[PDB]
Amino acid sequence: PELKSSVPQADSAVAAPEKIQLNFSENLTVKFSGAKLTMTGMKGMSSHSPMPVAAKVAPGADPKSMVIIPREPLPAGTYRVDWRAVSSDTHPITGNYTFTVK
Amino acid sequence: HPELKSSVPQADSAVAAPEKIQLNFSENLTVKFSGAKLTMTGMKGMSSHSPMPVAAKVAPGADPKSMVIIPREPLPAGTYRVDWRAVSSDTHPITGNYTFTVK
Repeated sequence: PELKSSVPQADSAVAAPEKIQLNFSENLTVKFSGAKLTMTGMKGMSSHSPMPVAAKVAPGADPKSMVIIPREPLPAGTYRVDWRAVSSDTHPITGNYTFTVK
Repeated sequence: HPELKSSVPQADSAVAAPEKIQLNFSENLTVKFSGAKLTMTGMKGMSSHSPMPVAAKVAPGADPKSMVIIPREPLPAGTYRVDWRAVSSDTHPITGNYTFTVK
């Protein structure tokens, strides 16, 4: 299980996304996978108070992907995506990346 | 920087469901920059590969060197992991984690 790509792309600066797409190299065992979203920075906020962002995860149209749908608006700021992917091998793989909302 | 001196439930202990989780540190906490999360990593009847986040709220302790985690849901018998973030006046985050079981 390896992350092939993501939308938003890592280290990118884009308009608030309607959803976050994570595309992996193998078919996901979604019941054992997951992801979380955190707002690590925002104008007017301290640099030491990261805010978790409520979100829901759903299986993608492509079985090698999953999508994160935020349950709250995404203010301009910096975000971190933490993910956990598991395939038929049943061996958890984790990773993370950051992107900015402008 | 703050160091975890003790906790209730204690690390690697088996206890009756706690009403709250108390984290005691060596230095006064800057609670606004601190925090913690609770995850149910195991439960009889559930898969071994599907950790479940447990909603909770964090409040400052009576003792300025402590903070309390109050779960927003019941805690069924099972295994739990506490992840914490503690910051003192030095303003440097220190993180750690420990596990305990509810029986």
